[PDB]
Amino acid sequence: PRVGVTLSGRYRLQRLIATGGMGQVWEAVDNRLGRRVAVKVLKSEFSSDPEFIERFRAEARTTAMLNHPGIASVHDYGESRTAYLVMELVNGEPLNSVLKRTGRLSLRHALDMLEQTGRALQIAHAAGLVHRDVKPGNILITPTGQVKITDFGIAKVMGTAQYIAPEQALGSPASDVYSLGVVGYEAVSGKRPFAGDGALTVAMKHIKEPPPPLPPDLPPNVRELIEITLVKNPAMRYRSGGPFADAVAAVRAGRRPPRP
Amino acid sequence: PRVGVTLSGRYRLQRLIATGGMGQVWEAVDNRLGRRVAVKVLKSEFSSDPEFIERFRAEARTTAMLNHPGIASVHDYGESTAYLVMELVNGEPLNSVLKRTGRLSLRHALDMLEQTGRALQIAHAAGLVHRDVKPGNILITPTGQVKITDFGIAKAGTAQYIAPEQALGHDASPASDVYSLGVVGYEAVSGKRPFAGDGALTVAMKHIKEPPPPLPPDLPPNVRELIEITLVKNPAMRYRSGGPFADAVAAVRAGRRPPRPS
Ligand SMILES: CC(C)CC(CC(C)C)O[C@@H]1O[C@H](CO)[C@@H](O[C@H]2O[C@@H](CO)[C@@H](O)[C@H](O)[C@@H]2O)[C@H](O)[C@H]1O
Ligand SMILES: NS(=O)(=O)c1ccc(-c2ncc(Cl)c(Nc3cc(C4CC4)[nH]n3)n2)s1
Ligand SMILES: NS(=O)(=O)c1ccc(-c2ncc(Cl)c(Nc3cc(C4CC4)[nH]n3)n2)s1
Repeated sequence: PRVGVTLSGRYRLQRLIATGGMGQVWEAVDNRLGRRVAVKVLKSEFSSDPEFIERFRAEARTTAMLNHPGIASVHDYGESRTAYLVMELVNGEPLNSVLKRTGRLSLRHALDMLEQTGRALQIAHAAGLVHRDVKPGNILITPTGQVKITDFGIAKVMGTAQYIAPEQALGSPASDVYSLGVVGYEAVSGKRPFAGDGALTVAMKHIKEPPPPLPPDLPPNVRELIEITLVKNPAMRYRSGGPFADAVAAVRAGRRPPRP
Repeated sequence: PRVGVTLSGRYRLQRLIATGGMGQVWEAVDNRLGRRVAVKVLKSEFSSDPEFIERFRAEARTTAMLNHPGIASVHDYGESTAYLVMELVNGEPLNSVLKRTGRLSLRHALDMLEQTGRALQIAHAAGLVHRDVKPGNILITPTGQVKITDFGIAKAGTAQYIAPEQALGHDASPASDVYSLGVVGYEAVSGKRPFAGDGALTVAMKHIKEPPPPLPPDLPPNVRELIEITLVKNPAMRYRSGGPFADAVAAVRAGRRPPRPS
């Protein structure tokens, strides 16, 4: 769609915020409530296909099950036909753009935003859900330092391949924990663990190859925590975002990260 | 607005949670998103009156304007009778909590006071005054989270918690909400409201002229001071907003004296 488009005679679009996996994120107005909201609309070509509509209907129902200030909230879902998902409008920048300008984040910043993400993901984990795509691009950062987990689009290309779980790369809530570890690694050092020219290389590295060592400037408790999340076996790592967030909180207090 | 009823063919009303002044609070189901929501429906008596319809539309718009975990979120607004789709909170009004407990422990009372201050500061920063802060409007979850509700009489029942200036027909200000919260604070720590009597006029006149009765000597002085400052009759000599109030509570929690309002 374009700027002047009023979805179902209520949601008048304004600015195009981003262009995600299958849908476009839009800055919009609710004519009934008179408030600014974010609207996710399916791309012109995907709006015609029923496999892309039933994948988008799933994102709506999944996100609406979650209630946490660390999860971009869902208000509505409609079809005008253009399938749209009405959400909480967040004044933030993705961790994608943050780490591009800053390289890495300070020990205080990284561990605050890691626990924030774990406490956010545990809400999704306790409901029996798995995000399946935890990456800086799906983590929004407001100027007040608040994390907002977005895009549950594939909840059960090189983008997902850079932080993919080894079991997923082969064919669970431990996977979101794993991915967040890879996210943590990049945020604490300023360079991803597995890196290559292609997507299939980075994904194959995640299975057979062991993660490269972290810089020695990093404390032992932070180093250990990244290594417990980055194990090939999904049993040898934290079964959910919560036990992980609990282990992040220990490293924040000066303590060691526990064994799951 | 009867039980079974499915609003706009989407929101099935299940259980009447509460009955306010303008409308009813219902535990409902969003058949579209497949989630359990709370629906505020206009009382059938007022459902067709234009004065109440505008008052309900304003409440819908005011609440939707606020985004904070300590305030119950707005999802949708419709007219099937007007209805307001909101976040479903598994909580209990401070009203009923205090009826069972009598008085909250200093640790709990100060935690609920801080949370309410922080939540109201969002509305105050937006330039809105709640105008009806009372224990019945403060939801408490089993995890101990405060959820602020009912912006029905908010400006850009009341009697027991009304601010002196608010009783004197003065313009609304965030300091008025600060006073009302101090009345909730006085009640939470002592198990008794400061001003009493049959008839609202007496209670309202007590908020204007009568000084609040002394708090139990069993209480810490840092706590007693915080309540005493918030209950000043002059809003200029009181905490400006929910934020400054919450900061003074944070100082008391840390075992310090509350800072003097700016
Ligand atoms: C303070 C208000 C909201 C009123 C109070 C109700 C009254 C009737 C007793 O609610 C209690 O609040 C405390 C403090 O948050 C909770 O403990 C947890 O507090 C946490 C806060 O840090 C954690 O330490 C831990 O989960 C505690 O158990 C209780 O589970 C909850 O029942
Ligand atoms: N979802 S995505 O495609 O990963 C994605 C990529 C980039 C996104 C982005 N960037 C900047 C801002 Cl200011 C923003 N605001 C939002 C977004 C949302 C929710 C509806 C998705 N609420 N507020 N969003 S969102
Ligand atoms: N708003 S009121 O009339 O003061 C009022 C009095 C009592 C209320 C109450 N009691 C128990 C529960 Cl479990 C509950 N849950 C809610 C309610 C909402 C909607 C209204 C914001 N979300 N979750 N609400 S609400």
